[PDB]
Amino acid sequence: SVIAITGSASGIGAALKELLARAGHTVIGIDRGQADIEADLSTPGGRETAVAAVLDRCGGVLDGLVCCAGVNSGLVVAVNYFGVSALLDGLAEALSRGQQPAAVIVGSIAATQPGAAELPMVEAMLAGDEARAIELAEQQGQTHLAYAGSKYAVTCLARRNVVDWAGRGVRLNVVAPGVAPLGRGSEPREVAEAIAFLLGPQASFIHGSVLFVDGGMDALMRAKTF
Amino acid sequence: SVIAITGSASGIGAALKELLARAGHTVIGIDRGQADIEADLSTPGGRETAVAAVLDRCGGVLDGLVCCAGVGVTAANSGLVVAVNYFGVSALLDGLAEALSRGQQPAAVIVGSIAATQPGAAELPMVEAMLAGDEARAIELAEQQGQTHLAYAGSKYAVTCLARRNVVDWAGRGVRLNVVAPGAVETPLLQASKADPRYGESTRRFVAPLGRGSEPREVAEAIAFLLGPQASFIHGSVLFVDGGMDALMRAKTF
Ligand SMILES: NC(=O)C1=CN([C@@H]2O[C@H](COP(=O)(O)OP(=O)(O)OC[C@H]3O[C@@H](n4cnc5c(N)ncnc54)[C@H](O)[C@@H]3O)[C@@H](O)[C@H]2O)C=CC1
Repeated sequence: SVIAITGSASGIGAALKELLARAGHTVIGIDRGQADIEADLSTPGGRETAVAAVLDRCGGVLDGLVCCAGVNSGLVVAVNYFGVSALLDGLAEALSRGQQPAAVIVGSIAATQPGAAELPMVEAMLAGDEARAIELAEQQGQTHLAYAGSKYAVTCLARRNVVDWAGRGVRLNVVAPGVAPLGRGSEPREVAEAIAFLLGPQASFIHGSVLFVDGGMDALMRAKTF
Repeated sequence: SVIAITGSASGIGAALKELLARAGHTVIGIDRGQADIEADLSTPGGRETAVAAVLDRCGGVLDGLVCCAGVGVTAANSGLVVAVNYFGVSALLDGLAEALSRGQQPAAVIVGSIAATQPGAAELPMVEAMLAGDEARAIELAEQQGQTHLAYAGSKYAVTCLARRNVVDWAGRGVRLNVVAPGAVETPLLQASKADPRYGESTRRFVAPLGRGSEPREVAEAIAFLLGPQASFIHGSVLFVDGGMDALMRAKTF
């Protein structure tokens, strides 16, 4: 499979890149630097450039997409929400043309922060109004609030488009990485393994799911919420 | 590794038994019949038999346990639904916890249901009795509630909560425990619901976004993943395997 990965140059994206390469897949890496495709996903121009470059590289046909790129509050909203949505939307056609195509967004357990759902930022993001979402985040003035709000919104975005993606024949799921009950934090490779699972043919009936990979933390803190 | 599977004689459990066996694992099947271990998981006595028999077969060391035995809305009565879907799971987890703790990279999976997310399921009285472990009370409440679908949703809700509530105890034993929550899957259980006078329309009313039901093997693959070392940091999670149904019906819940 030919799989595009944003944030391929560090952390989870880099671990996934390595994992998939070792497993025999072809990886198109997209990141700010040290990548096949170097682009700034915080701007519409960077997103446009990255989408065109991916399409060129894969000949308009793509088997997988993983959005891992993430990071003032305006920048947080621009990268973590709109840098994901522009890439998903820009590459949806190419994915629809691929072989058992699937995509994964790397969310965060911060998406479950109490009150995130009610942040004005969030409505603007889900409406697709970037200028208004950035303005709202900047007047809120807390980067960590923008982080939680963007992760909440991007997780909602995945689920809300479950019908559109099904219609294209492309699965779309979220991985929500996380002391946890398991007594440690995760290695980037462990998150990468969950992503690779969701991308692959073993997950052929999994669509619109949010898979927590957090050593039990969400179960401990939100037992009743599922 | 050595993995016990309740409900191995049919549907999802049968698919998983085949999948694991082909991958080289030793599978210990438990079912009403047509299994290594024949036991009725709807009574304390049957569960006791099953646990003792599993321990004997694995030498008191287990690397995997999958609680897949269950009944749906065409079961005999609401009491039976609770006895099997909740207590047939919990008693096997209780009884085999020590054996699992002794295994290598051990892990367990409960097969839940998207029915767990039915509105109002959380507030069904029978749910409290299940989580308290009071089987006689849960069965009485289930019977009084009057409808197998409520016992089905209640039992699936409760057993999912159980997995999450006990997250720390399982971590302390070094054993991961997760739930798989299927939407419709093209076994004999689904066919029975589809043809039922009372619940058929309900069952056939809406299809998942993927436009089809799951094949049992697709659910088995998700279970096998959660059992294995590539899921080493996944614990207390509920993995929906439903072709988009839950995302469609509860888009903002996670
Ligand atoms: N088929 C579906 O659409 C869905 C199924 N599920 C769950 O998946 C699990 C497996 O169901 P399926 O494979 O579809 O059904 P199935 O009927 O094909 O298999 C269930 C197996 O459990 C065994 N079992 C039932 N009661 C038992 C008892 N008292 N003692 C020992 N074994 C017993 C049965 O004999 C059967 O072999 C069940 O927990 C069910 O609730 C969840 C969502 C959807």
